[PDB]
Amino acid sequence: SMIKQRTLKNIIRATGVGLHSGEKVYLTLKPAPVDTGIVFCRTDLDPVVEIPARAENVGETTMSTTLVKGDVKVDTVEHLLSAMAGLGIDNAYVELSASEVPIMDGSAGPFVFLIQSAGLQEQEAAKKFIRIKREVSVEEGDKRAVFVPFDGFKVSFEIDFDHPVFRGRTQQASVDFSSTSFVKEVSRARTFGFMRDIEYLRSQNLALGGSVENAIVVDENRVLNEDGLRYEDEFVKHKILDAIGDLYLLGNSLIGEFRGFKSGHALNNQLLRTLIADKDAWEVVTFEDARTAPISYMRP
Ligand SMILES: COc1ccc(-c2ccn(CC[C@](C)(C(=O)NO)S(C)(=O)=O)c(=O)c2)c(F)c1
Ligand SMILES: COc1ccc(-c2ccn(CC[C@](C)(C(=O)NO)S(C)(=O)=O)c(=O)c2)c(F)c1
Ligand SMILES: [Cl-]
Ligand SMILES: [Zn+2]
Ligand SMILES: [Zn+2]
Repeated sequence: SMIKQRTLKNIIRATGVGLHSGEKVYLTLKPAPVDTGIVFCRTDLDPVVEIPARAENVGETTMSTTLVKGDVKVDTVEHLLSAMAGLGIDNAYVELSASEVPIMDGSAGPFVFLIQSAGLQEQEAAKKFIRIKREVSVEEGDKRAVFVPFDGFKVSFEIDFDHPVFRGRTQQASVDFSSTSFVKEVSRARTFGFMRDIEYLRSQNLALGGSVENAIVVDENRVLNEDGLRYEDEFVKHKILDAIGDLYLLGNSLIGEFRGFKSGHALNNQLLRTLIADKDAWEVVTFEDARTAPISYMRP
């Protein structure tokens, strides 16, 4: 059959804390109708404030991707959006009782598990993809983010940390999702930060909730997490996870390839804004036969 839009089959609930705010937050994922997209809702406010997870609503990009509307914000959407992109969720309401998505274990793993436990539901409408037709590149300083045409979905990333835990390590990775599993090889990669910075970050109301329980905490010459890493290249794989979530602010899955060099949330969003504006570089496509498409999804 055609590749169909997907929503949630059952309501999902999670409790956690914001990485940056440290605030306890209740998260509720609900089914939504066709062509809704992913919409965040601050249900602690009355009336609620609803913010579509779209590039035009990105307001701040310091230490996370932040959605803004009116006077209010939804912080740190990127790991949840990465899970939703990886599983092919088109339509959902994401209710939050506070300004920041819970960090969980620092990865997209817990979201992926909660969603796959509830199950997905295909809907009677064709799933829309954005296909890259022309290269689109943005740079600032030594940072670069590029979309190139590609029959599939592929993400590559390079980091370059002048730090003894990173020098001599795997700081480049490329993941082609026709041959590598998002769930198994990307979703569990945790966020990371540096112990040196924590007093400074907290002085700025950043990382107020961060610890070895929800992040890889890197000290001057060692990783502090006594239980170790999930992947030898967990740092760069997390940057790929971040990129997938930031890219999903396009509002549809991509057919194409992303390459990032020291990119971060700010430049990811500048790439999306440039792509959207460069309309002859992309097109919206659907697939009447899942068998012939360049991307495939597991059963809902
Ligand atoms: C932002 O635009 C995106 C476009 C596509 C994907 C995407 C689509 C499908 N799949 C599943 C592949 C596969 C069944 C799998 O991973 N099973 O576990 S596979 C290796 O068997 O082909 C992915 O992973 C990732 C995405 F994340 C983002
Ligand atoms: C106990 O000392 C700590 C020091 C730092 C952190 C920490 C963790 C994550 N982050 C966000 C990373 C980043 C933007 C991201 O994952 N965004 O989605 S990243 C990898 O792209 O730099 C931070 O800023 C800071 C911590 F928890 C504890
Ligand atoms: Cl052009
Ligand atoms: Zn991250
Ligand atoms: Zn153009």
